[PDB]
Amino acid sequence: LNLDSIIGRLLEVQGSRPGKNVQLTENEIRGLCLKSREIFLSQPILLELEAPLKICGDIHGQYYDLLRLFEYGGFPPESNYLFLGDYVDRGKQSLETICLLLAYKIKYPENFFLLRGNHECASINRIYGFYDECKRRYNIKLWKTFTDCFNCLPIAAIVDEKIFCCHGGLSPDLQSMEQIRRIMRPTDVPDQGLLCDLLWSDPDKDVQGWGENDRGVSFTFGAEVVAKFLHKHDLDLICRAHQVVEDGYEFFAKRQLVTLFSAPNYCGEFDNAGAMMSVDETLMCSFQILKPA
Ligand SMILES: */C=C/C(=C/C(=O)C[C@H](C)C[C@@H](C)CC[C@H](O)[C@H](C)C(=O)C[C@@H](O)[C@H](C)[C@@H](C)OC(=O)C[C@@H](O)/C(C(=O)O)=C(\C)C(=O)O)CC
Ligand SMILES: [Cl-]
Ligand SMILES: [Cl-]
Ligand SMILES: [Cl-]
Ligand SMILES: [Mn+2]
Ligand SMILES: [Mn+2]
Repeated sequence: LNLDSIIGRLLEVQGSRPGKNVQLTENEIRGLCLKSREIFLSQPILLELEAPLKICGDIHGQYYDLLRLFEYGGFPPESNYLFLGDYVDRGKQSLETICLLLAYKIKYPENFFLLRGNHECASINRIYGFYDECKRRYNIKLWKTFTDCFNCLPIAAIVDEKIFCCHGGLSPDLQSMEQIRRIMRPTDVPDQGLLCDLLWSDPDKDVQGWGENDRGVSFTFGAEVVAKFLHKHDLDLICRAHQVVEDGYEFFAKRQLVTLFSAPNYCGEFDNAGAMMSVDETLMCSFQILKPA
């Protein structure tokens, strides 16, 4: 596995007009999946990380916006990174996006971290773009290889015992952190339960307790659910993604929860910005932003 040649070819399109492809070989991508799969399984499903680090939200195959994020925050390993999921679907270059993230995960396994989003489930990315991109530019056998790799991704992370990070949000079945550590890998994403909620649920300011979710799966939760959860587990903040927001970041429940979305001009329809959160040594949060077109 010529990791440096793979990374060099991926960063080579820096400065080009967005849309230009990086077509790695079939065997190189297969090696990225298998090797990163081993590292995911060797590390806990509930990561315990330390600040300072940068946290990014949804990317959704917007590869040149991912390159802009590294230009703003520093290419690895100049800064520690935690991504919250949703690397494929919706966008035009899911392949370049996930390949660079897997390559960086292999080269810097203890300074680069990737969480699982709801689009890292096979039933979702079969419909919303990644399957068609794999079938067109490679083959469906490689798509299954990606799927086997996604099945081993960690699902949550706690930064310095104070910031709880996951893709979606909280769960009515989440009573102990040990419930997350007991989840065995590899695994598919069920249509209900704790693992489903951590990848699907959303906060809602017009809901008391647990409500229904407009996505057709999981639940919504209100501000008091967040406050009680933080107090019970001695936490300061819940950091999640999952929802496109106009400013790229959006606080909730008196700045006790923050939503991160790192894909500006989301799939050509929205005029949103993309945000990346910077956590310093004292856990103070600031933002670097890709402003909309
Ligand atoms: C792992 C496999 C698996 C998945 C399931 O659980 C399937 C569930 C039971 C049923 C399917 C039909 C749910 C699919 C969702 O409805 C889709 C993915 C969805 O969320 C569309 C989204 O637009 C909903 C409808 C919308 C109300 O939410 C938003 O607007 C959020 C917005 O940020 C967003 C997004 O999806 O992130 C947008 C605008 C987007 O569509 O890209 C088990 C079988
Ligand atoms: Cl509530
Ligand atoms: Cl900025
Ligand atoms: Cl500006
Ligand atoms: Mn999502
Ligand atoms: Mn998303």
